[PDB]
Amino acid sequence: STAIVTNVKHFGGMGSALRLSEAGHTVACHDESFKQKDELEAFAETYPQLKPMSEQEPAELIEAVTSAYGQVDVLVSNDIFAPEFQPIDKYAVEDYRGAVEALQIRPFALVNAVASQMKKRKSGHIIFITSATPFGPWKELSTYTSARAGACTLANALSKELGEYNIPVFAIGPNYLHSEDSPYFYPTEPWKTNPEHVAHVKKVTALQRLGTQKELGELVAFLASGSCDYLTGQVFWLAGGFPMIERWPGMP
Amino acid sequence: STAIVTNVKHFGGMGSALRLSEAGHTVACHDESFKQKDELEAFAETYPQLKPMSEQEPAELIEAVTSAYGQVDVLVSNDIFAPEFQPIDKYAVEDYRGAVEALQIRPFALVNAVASQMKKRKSGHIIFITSATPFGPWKELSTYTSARAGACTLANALSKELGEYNIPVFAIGPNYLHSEDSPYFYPTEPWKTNPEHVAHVKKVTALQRLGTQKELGELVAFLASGSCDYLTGQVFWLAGGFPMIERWPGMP
Amino acid sequence: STAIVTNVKHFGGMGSALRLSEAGHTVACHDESFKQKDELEAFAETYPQLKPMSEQEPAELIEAVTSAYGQVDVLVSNDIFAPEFQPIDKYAVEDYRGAVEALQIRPFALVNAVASQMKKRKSGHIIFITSATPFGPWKELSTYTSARAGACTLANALSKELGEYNIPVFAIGPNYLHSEDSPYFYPTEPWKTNPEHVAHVKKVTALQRLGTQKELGELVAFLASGSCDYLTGQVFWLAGGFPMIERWPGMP
Amino acid sequence: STAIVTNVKHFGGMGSALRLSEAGHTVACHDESFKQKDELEAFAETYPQLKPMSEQEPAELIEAVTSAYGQVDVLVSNDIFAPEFQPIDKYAVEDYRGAVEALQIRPFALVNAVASQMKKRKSGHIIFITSATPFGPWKELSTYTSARAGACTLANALSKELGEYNIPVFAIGPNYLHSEDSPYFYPTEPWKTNPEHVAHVKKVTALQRLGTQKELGELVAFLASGSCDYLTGQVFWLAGGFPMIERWPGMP
Ligand SMILES: c1ccc([C@@H]2CO2)cc1
Ligand SMILES: c1ccc([C@@H]2CO2)cc1
Ligand SMILES: c1ccc([C@@H]2CO2)cc1
Ligand SMILES: c1ccc([C@@H]2CO2)cc1
Ligand SMILES: [Cl-]
Ligand SMILES: [Cl-]
Ligand SMILES: [Cl-]
Ligand SMILES: [Cl-]
Repeated sequence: STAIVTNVKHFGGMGSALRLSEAGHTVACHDESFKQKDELEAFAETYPQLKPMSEQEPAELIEAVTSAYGQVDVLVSNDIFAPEFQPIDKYAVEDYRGAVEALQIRPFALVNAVASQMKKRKSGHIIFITSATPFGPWKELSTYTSARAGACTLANALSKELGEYNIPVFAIGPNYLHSEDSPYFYPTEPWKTNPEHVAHVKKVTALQRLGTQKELGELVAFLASGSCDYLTGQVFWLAGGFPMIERWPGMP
Repeated sequence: STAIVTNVKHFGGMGSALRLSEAGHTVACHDESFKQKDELEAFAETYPQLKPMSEQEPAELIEAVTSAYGQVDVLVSNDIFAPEFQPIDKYAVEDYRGAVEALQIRPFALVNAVASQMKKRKSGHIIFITSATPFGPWKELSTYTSARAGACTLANALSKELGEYNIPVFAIGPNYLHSEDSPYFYPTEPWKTNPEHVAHVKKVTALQRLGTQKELGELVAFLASGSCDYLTGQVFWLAGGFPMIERWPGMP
Repeated sequence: STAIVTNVKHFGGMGSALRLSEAGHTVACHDESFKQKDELEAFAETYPQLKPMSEQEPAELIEAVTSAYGQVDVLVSNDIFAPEFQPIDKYAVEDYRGAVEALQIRPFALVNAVASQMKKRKSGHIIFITSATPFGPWKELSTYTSARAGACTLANALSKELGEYNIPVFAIGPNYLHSEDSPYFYPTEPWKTNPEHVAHVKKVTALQRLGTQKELGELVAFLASGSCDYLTGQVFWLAGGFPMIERWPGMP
Repeated sequence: STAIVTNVKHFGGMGSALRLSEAGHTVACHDESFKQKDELEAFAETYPQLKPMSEQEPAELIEAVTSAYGQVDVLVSNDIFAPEFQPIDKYAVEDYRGAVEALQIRPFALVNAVASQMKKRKSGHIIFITSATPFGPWKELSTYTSARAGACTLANALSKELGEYNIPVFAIGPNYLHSEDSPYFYPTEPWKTNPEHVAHVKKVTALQRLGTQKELGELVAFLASGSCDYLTGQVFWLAGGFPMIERWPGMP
């Protein structure tokens, strides 16, 4: 079928797009860099199996894909945002508006555009790549963290109205997901090379390692395959058992 | 100590103000209607034990109460919004921004304004009046429900950084809370008068009744008293057992 | 690899066994009816791709499958119990012990038996089939519901220590899962035939239908494939959107 | 009114009994040591405001108090158990049966005995002192941790059926609660004296300190006062913001 994967170059985009592609889906890909013809084409050249789009806005995109490839059957809103860690009083109120717009508004807009067609054919799948930070908050990241929670809940609420139209909605909240070259949010350097970061990951996750893109993709391809729609409304914590709680003094 | 209760005429406003005032607090009150001196003075006249302020913006309000009454020890962000129920595709993206602006950005702006003074004294209490809908989502209220979840998570995330300064932070998510003459969100008419509504409330809640403003007020006063700061980060579901799940055919 | 599916004739048993077998696994199956050679051989004859065992106790079973098929890589603790709905005061304390013995002690006994061999190879997968009732409790089913919550938490707690040995642990809490000829817990009669029951299911679930054994089987096979071990600790709610919350009077 | 507080000498018993007493309640107290006349009397001597009972079993106790003081209006099942930290394969299946019996069966039995009288007068309050470990599991404590979760869920499920009879049920799950002289589970020595333990607590809780008995008591007296019954079914995490998640390398 036809699927859309946003910000394909960062976070969980590549594992998603690629695995969905492997699963024989037509995968239209969105990303900021697809504004410049050089970047888009460089992309379509390197990945002949992915269909990169230039459209940037939600509605514009949905339409581009609907026309170009018939319709949108799967939506993987892979949302990102570059947050600053800061005491609440040191943030600017616009620093929160940025986070909310990038992590909550964007996916809402996306579902607000493709929603009618899926409901009309009574079929489709919706997936949000959010974050596992709401499950175990770090201090001084209130903006990013709270916005992610809104997205998780958005997904669950939507599963309630779209179930009637046979449309599953899921939220996958990762943490410590190897983003490889992308800086969102766990690039090979330093997470896989610098001893300190390697030891941190080792300590805070139960599996003692970063999550791989293939694992994320396998989940997305599985959910979008229609093999287990009864899971609609589920928030998946892709965080290798994180967080590992520190134990009492004297314990290994 | 000095407390601030926003949108005092609606939602949890009166219960919070009155019970906080009966506890001994100096309660500065905010509300949109107070932009008019006629309203502010009428309110002031009916409630001599409350201090209605005309300030509307976060920074201005905190500063105004800090001047008049020395400081702000307790902040009760009684946030409200009038959402429409609607299929995700029938909403306008602006209908989500609006909801997020009033239910998330607003409480964030207020804490972002009072946070520094509390951290300096290393004392204070922050309480968000959110909603219990995230716990049991209804279909077609995706903007208002997810916005509330952002607020709850904001409170918990904030509890992590402010705890170092001995500042508790809580979220009280109500549902079926009698708002008396206020339309936010369960006014006496028709919730305590109309048989259809009375029946509904009787079915969906365990205690089979609306919550009272006195219960919400007691909880707010208790949390801000310092009797139990160890609860910091807690999300309180004030909904009398809601949601009661419908049982199998043949059962009473 | 070798998998063990308990109580294979009931609950999630068949879906798990069949789909696990279609994936390539050697599926040793347990069941109470297999204490009788007549039953074990009849089952063996109908399902030549399944390996029905007669062992009943945890230690004996793990040992028996370890001998016959080399080892145990995947454990699917498909636990069942026939609880009565009743006011807490109408239950007998023994009615809780019984429930806890079959829904908690049993899965614990099994993992306690296979844990060492998996930790030595540093490979394996543990999956508990629990229940989604903890998420949306019904009144008068306090023994069965709380026992299931113990099972879920057991799975997550176990995911923390076993992750170091590269052993994922999951819990799949189903609800409204078609159990076909099995009485545990939604048999074809009357759940797919009686209009009263068909209506109920249509109201309380988002997808408005029973879950299928194929969906539960797909999920079990996916989790045990190694495609996404980073999900370790996850509690999967397999209930098609349940619980759908009853809306305000006047709404459709 | 008349209230019962079990294991009054350990965990949250003293803060509960005493504060309830201060609140002008007749407080019958249970404890193992109240088997020997020497211990009971020593207790009744030291605390003339508390009424210690010798009865040990649930039913025997409820009856003793009902007769002696008219009826039981408040039940505070303060449950304890001395667990061993151990890899799952190193536990004995009876080590789990112990935990379950002490942490799940006991409170169930207690509510199973006093339940009918509360439902008949359509009034009463039920409180479980459980544990916050299910919210943030440590590795190798699967027994204690999973059983606590069962108790938390028991409480929530009971809130559903007893709400109809106007009986609130709550669960208070502490962690790092100063148990003073009692070894259950954070005695002054070493938690308040040995630098290592003091630094641990400082690190894993947001408030950076143990929770006090007075805080626990204030909550119990507040819930049992009938000031906020609309909170029925709530699980209160009394853990000063625990757990504090470890942040990225380089961060303070
Ligand atoms: C900062 C940004 C993003 C994360 C992971 C995806 O949530 C963690 C810290
Ligand atoms: C609509 C708006 C608000 C509510 C209660 C407070 O959350 C319910 C329906
Ligand atoms: C009774 C027993 C079991 C269920 C489903 C599996 O949890 C529902 C009612
Ligand atoms: C062991 C036993 C009890 C605890 C606290 C109360 O839960 C922690 C470790
Ligand atoms: Cl991540
Ligand atoms: Cl409300
Ligand atoms: Cl089921
Ligand atoms: Cl504790």
